[PDB]
Amino acid sequence: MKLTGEVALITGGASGLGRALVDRFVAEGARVAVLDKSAERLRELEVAHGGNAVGVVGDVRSLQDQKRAAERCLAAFGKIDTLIPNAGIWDYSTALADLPEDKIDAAFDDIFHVNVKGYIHAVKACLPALVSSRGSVVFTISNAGFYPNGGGPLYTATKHAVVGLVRQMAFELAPHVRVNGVAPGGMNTDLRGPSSLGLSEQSISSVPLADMLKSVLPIGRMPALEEYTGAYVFFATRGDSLPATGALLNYDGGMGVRGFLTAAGGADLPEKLNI
Amino acid sequence: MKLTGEVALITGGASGLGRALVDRFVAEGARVAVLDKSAERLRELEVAHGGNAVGVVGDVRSLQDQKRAAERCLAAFGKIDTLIPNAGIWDYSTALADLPEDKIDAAFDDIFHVNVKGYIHAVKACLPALVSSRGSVVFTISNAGFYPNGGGPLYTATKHAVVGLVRQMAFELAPHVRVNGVAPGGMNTDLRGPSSLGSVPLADMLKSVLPIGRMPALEEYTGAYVFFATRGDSLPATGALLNYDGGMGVRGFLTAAGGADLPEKLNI
Amino acid sequence: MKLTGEVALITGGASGLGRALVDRFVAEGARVAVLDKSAERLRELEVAHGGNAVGVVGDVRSLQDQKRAAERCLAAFGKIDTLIPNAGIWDYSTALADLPEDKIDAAFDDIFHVNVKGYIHAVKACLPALVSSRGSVVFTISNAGFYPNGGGPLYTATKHAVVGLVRQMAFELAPHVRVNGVAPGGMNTDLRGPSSLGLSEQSISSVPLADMLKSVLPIGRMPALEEYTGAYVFFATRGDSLPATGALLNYDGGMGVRGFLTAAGGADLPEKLNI
Amino acid sequence: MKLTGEVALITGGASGLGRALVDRFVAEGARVAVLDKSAERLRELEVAHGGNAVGVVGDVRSLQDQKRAAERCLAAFGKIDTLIPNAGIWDYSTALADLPEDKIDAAFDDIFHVNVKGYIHAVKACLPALVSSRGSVVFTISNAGFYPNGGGPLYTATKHAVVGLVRQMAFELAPHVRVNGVAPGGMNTDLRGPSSLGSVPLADMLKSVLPIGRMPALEEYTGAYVFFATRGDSLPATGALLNYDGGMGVRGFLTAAGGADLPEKLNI
Ligand SMILES: NC(=O)c1ccc[n+]([C@@H]2O[C@H](COP(=O)([O-])OP(=O)(O)OC[C@H]3O[C@@H](n4cnc5c(N)ncnc54)[C@H](O)[C@@H]3O)[C@@H](O)[C@H]2O)c1
Ligand SMILES: NC(=O)c1ccc[n+]([C@@H]2O[C@H](COP(=O)([O-])OP(=O)(O)OC[C@H]3O[C@@H](n4cnc5c(N)ncnc54)[C@H](O)[C@@H]3O)[C@@H](O)[C@H]2O)c1
Ligand SMILES: NC(=O)c1ccc[n+]([C@@H]2O[C@H](COP(=O)([O-])OP(=O)(O)OC[C@H]3O[C@@H](n4cnc5c(N)ncnc54)[C@H](O)[C@@H]3O)[C@@H](O)[C@H]2O)c1
Ligand SMILES: NC(=O)c1ccc[n+]([C@@H]2O[C@H](COP(=O)([O-])OP(=O)(O)OC[C@H]3O[C@@H](n4cnc5c(N)ncnc54)[C@H](O)[C@@H]3O)[C@@H](O)[C@H]2O)c1
Ligand SMILES: Oc1ccc(-c2ccc(O)cc2)cc1
Ligand SMILES: Oc1ccc(-c2ccc(O)cc2)cc1
Repeated sequence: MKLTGEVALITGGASGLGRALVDRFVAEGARVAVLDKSAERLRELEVAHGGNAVGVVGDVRSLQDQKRAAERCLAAFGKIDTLIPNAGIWDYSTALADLPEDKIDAAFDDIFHVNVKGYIHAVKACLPALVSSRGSVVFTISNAGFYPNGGGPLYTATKHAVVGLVRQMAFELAPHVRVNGVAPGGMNTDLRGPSSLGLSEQSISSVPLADMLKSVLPIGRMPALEEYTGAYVFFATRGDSLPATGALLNYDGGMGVRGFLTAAGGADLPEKLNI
Repeated sequence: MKLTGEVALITGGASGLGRALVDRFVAEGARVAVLDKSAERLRELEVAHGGNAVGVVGDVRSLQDQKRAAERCLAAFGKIDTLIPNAGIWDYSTALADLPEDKIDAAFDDIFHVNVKGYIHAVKACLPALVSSRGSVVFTISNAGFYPNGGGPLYTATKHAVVGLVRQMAFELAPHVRVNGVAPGGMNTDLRGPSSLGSVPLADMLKSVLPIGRMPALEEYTGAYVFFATRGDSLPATGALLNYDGGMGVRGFLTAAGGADLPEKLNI
Repeated sequence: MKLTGEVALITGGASGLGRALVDRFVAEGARVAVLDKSAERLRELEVAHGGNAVGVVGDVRSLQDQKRAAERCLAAFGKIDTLIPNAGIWDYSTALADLPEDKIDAAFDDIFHVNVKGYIHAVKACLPALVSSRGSVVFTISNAGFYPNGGGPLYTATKHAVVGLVRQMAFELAPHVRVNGVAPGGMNTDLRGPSSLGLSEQSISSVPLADMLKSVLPIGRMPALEEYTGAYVFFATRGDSLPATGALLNYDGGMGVRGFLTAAGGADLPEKLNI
Repeated sequence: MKLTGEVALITGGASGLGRALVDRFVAEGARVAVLDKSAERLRELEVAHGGNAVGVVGDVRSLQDQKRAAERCLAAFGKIDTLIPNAGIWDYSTALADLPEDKIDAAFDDIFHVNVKGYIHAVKACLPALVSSRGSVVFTISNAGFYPNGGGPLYTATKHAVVGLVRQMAFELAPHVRVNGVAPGGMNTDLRGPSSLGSVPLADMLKSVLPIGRMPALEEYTGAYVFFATRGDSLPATGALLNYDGGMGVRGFLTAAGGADLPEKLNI
C-alpha cells in the first residue's frame, strides 16, 4: 500500500472519478474526507469505507462549506496531506452558436463557479493544513484544458482556467505546498450539465462516450475509471513526487498525439515485426 | 496602409492598448467601432478620428451592449471584418492567501465576467457579421495566460481561460472565421482591478522579467493585431497563440537576457 | 511597402517557401541574400530581382559557407537585419519501424545536419551582423515541431529541436537580437528527402499533400505558398514586432485546434445564422 | 513492490539518475538490463543486485550495441516491459557565441548522436520486444526540453528533439506501446560533456531556479518512472510530458517561490 498514513480531501468524491479515487486511496491505506453535495452518496461511501472515509455535505461554491470540509478532515484524521479539487460539471459541448442569449449568463456563472471558483475555494480552505503538512494539491483538469472539442467554450475555458490555477498556485504556495494537475480524457461517470441549459438531470454515462472515442484515442479504448486513479496515487505519494510542482499530466489516451488520418500509427506493428 | 476598407470592432478601446489599437487600425485605413464604459474617452477618440471611429458606451459583461456595438458597427460601416475582444481588468497580483474571505466571491465574478464572459459575448454578438465577412477574432490575452506571477490566481486563471477560448472558437468557427490570440506583456499601463479588492513596478524588476531589456511603448504592440487583421498575410493562422511579452517565457534563471556581453565578445 | 531598407538573409531561398519569401521580401522593398546549394536556381532569382537579391552557392551544413553568405550580404547591402534560417529536408514520414537498420545512422546525420546544424551555423555566421543591426532571426519550423504525423521520428525530432533553438537563442541573444519561429503547415514546394532513404530526387509537390489535408485542416484548404509569407514580413518589420522574442507562431491551417470527429466545428454556421 | 515480474531496459544506467532508476526498479521487484559504456560501474551494479540486474557494456550511439542489450535482456529475463532511454551528455551550457568554429560540427554530432540518436536506436532495438509485451517507453528529457538556460543551444535542442520523439513515437507505436517523457530538473550530478568542448552551481542560484526551495536526492526522481512502468496505474498515458524539475517552468520573476511567508501569514 503506497499511501499508508496519508490523508486526502477530495471534492466531488461521491461519484464518478472522485469516488474511484476515494476507493483507490483507501485501498492504498489513505484516510479520505469528501466534500460533496449528494448526502446520500456520501453516506454510502462512509459505510463502504468504515473509519477511513468521512463525508461532508456542502457545495464547492461555498468557501464556508469548503472550510467545514477542512475542519472535519482535521477533526477526524488530524491533518490534510493531499487536496484533490475535483468537483465539476460539463456543458455537453454546447457550441457558442447554440448557447441561447437568455441563458448564457446563468450557464457561465454555474459552470465557472463550480469548475474554477470551487477549486480556488478548496485550496483557500485547506491552505493552513497543507502548509502545516508540507502537502500538495492535485487538480482534476481534463483534455478540455489543452485541446478543443472536449467541451463548448464554457467548459473548455473553465478547464484552461484550471491549468492557470496549477501554474499560479504552484508558484504562490511554493516552497511549502506542491501543486500539480492531472488531465484525464473520457470517463464513464455521472457528470452533469447546467440546469440553465436543461442538462442538470443529464449524466455523461447516458452518452456513447466510449464509442465516439474508439477511433480518436491512439490507445484504442476508453479506460475504465479505476485505470485513471493511479496518476493521483502517484502525486499523493510523498516520496515519489517531491520534485513535482507545476506539473501537468495529460492522461487521456493520447488525444494530443493522435494522427491526421488515423488516431494511431502502429496497428500493423505485430505482423510487421513478426510477433 | 494595410487595412484599407476593413472594419474592426475593439472592446476596451477607449484606453491603453485598446486605444493604441484603435489609433493604429485607423492609421492603416481601417474603420473602427469601439465598446467601452468610459463615455469621455470614447468621445475623445471620436473627435481624434472623425467618422473613421464610432464609440458605443456600454459594458462588456452585457450581451445586449455587445449586440448594440455590433449593430452600431454594421449601421456605421456595413460589416465587421476583425473583432478584437480586449477589455480586461487586473487583480493587482493579489495572492490567494491575501484575498479576503468576505471579498473573494465578488472579486471572482467581477474579473471573470469582464475578462472571460465579455470575450464570449463579443464573439456571440459579432458572430453573424464575422461569418458573413469570413472574418477574424483576435483575443487580447497576456503573459498571465501562460506563466505565473503576471497576476494572482483570479487574473491568471481568467487569461488561461482565454487561451481556451482561442482554441475552442478556432475549432467552432472554422472554416469561416479565424480565431487567434495575442499575448502582450512588456507593458506598463493602468490596468484597473475590482472594487472588491484594494506589487513591484516593472521598471524596478526589468532585468528579472524582460530579455528584450526595454519596455516597449503601447504603439509597439499593435503590429501583431494588424497582422491578424490582414487577410492577405494571416490566412493560414487559426488557433495561433503569439507570445508578445518581451521574452518572459524564455528568460534566464539568474538574469532575463543571456547576451549582455555579446558586443564585447564579437567586437562591435 | 513594409520592409523598405531592410536586408534579409534567407537560407534555402532558391525554391519552395524560401523563394516565395525572397519574392515577397523584395516586393516589400527589402534586399535579400540567399544561401542555397542550387546555383542554377540562385541565378534565376538574382535576375528575377536585379539588384535586390544576391545568391550565394553553398551548403547550410558548412559554417564556412554560411560565413561567406553573411560576408556577401554585408558586401552587397551593408548590413543584415533579419536572418531566416529556412533550408530543410523531409523524411517523408518514414516510420521508425520502416527505417532500415543499415541506413538510419546516415539518414539521421543528413536530416539533422541540414535541419538543425544548418540553423545553428546560419545564426553563428550572422551573429556579428545581427548584434550590429539589433536585428532578428526567424526560423522556419513546421507543424512537425509541435504535433506528430507531420514527419517520421527524424524530421519530427529535428523540428522540435528547432523549437529549442528558438527558446535558447532568444535567451542567449537577448537583449540585442530577437529570435522567433514560424511553424507553417503544408506547402506545395520542392521539398526533398535523404539520399540514404532513396528520397533525394523526390519532391513534395509529387505528393497529394493538399488533398490529404482537405479534411484535416480546420480552415478547409491548404494555402498557397504566397499566403505563408506574411508572418515572416511581420517578424521582419522592426516597428511591428519589437516586443516579440521567443515567439512561436503556429501557422498551419489550425492543425493544433482540429476536432475529434471533424477538423472544423462551424460548417453549418452560414445557414445556422441566416447569412 | 509495484513492479513484481516486470523487466526494464535502461540506457545510461550505470550512474546518476539511471543508476538511481536501476536500484529503485530492482527494489520494486523488477529485473533490469542496463546498457552503459562504463564496464566498472556495470559490474558494480551487477554485484549490488545479483541476478536481478544484467549489465551490457556498449555505446548508445551504436544500433548494434542497442540490439545486443535487447538480446541480452531477452536471454536473461524473457521479455522487455519498459524501456527507459536515459543516457545523455551535457554541453556545459556553452553559448553559441562561445562554441569555437573549429569545434562546433564535432560537438554537434557527439551530443545529437548520444542524446537523440541513442534514444531512436534504443526504441528501434527494443521494438519487437515492446510490441510483444504491450510495453512502455519512458524517455529521460530535462527542463532543457522546455525552457532555455538549462544548457546551450546544442543540449537544449537535443532535449527539445526528445519531446518530439515522445510525440511521434506515441503516435507510431500506438495502440500497443505507450510512450511518455519524464523531464527531470532539480538535480545535481556530473553530467559529462563532449571531448570537443572544455556555469554557476545550482546551490548558488537555487532561489532563482527552484520554487520547491530544495535540491531533491536522485532517489526522489525515480517515482515518475515507476509510475509509467506500472501498467495498472499509467494505462491512459501516452504522449505525456511530466515536468519533474522542482517548478522551474512556474517560477516567479523576482524569486522562484511566491510563498516564503505563508507560515507567518497563516500562523503555523
Ligand atoms: N467524465 C468525463 O468525461 C471527464 C473527463 C475529463 C475530466 N472530467 C472532470 O472530472 C471531474 C469529476 O467529474 P465526473 O466526471 O466524475 O462527474 P460526476 O458527476 O460523476 O462526479 C462529480 C461529482 O461532483 C459533485 N459536485 C458537483 N457539483 C458540486 C457542488 N457544487 N458542490 C459539491 N459537489 C459537487 C457531484 O455531486 C459528483 O459527486 C470534473 O472536474 C470533470 O470536469 C470529466
Ligand atoms: N497593461 C498591462 O500591463 C497588460 C499586460 C498584458 C495583457 N494586458 C491586457 O490588455 C488588455 C487591455 O489592457 P489595456 O492596456 O487596454 O488596459 P486599460 O485598463 O488601460 O484599458 C482597459 C479598457 O477596458 C475598458 N473596460 C474595462 N472594463 C470594462 C467593462 N466592464 N465594460 C466596458 N469596458 C470596460 C476600460 O474603460 C478601458 O478603456 C486587457 O485584456 C488586459 O488584461 C495588459
Ligand atoms: N513543404 C512542406 O510541406 C513544409 C511544411 C512545413 C515546414 N517546411 C519547412 O520549410 C522549409 C523550406 O523547405 P521547402 O518545403 O520550401 O522545400 P524546398 O526543397 O522547396 O526548399 C528547400 C530549399 O533548401 C535548399 N537546401 C536544402 N538543403 C540545403 C543545403 N544543405 N545547403 C543549402 N541549401 C539547401 C534547397 O536547395 C531548396 O532550395 C524547411 O525547413 C522545411 O522543413 C516544409
Ligand atoms: N543531471 C542533471 O543535472 C540532469 C537534469 C535534467 C536531465 N538530465 C538527463 O538525465 C539523463 C541521465 O543523467 P544522469 O544523471 O544519469 O547523468 P550521468 O552523466 O551521471 O550518467 C550518464 C550515464 O550515461 C552513460 N553514457 C554516457 N554516454 C554514453 C554512451 N555514448 N554510450 C553508453 N552509455 C553512455 C554514462 O556512462 C553514465 O552511466 C540524461 O539524459 C541527462 O541529459 C540530467
Ligand atoms: O471533461 C470531458 C468531457 C467530455 C470529453 C469528451 C471527449 C471526446 C468526445 O468525443 C466526447 C467527450 C472530454 C473531457
Ligand atoms: O514539414 C512538413 C511536411 C509535411 C507535412 C504534412 C502534414 C500533413 C500531411 O497529411 C502530410 C504532410 C507537414 C509538415
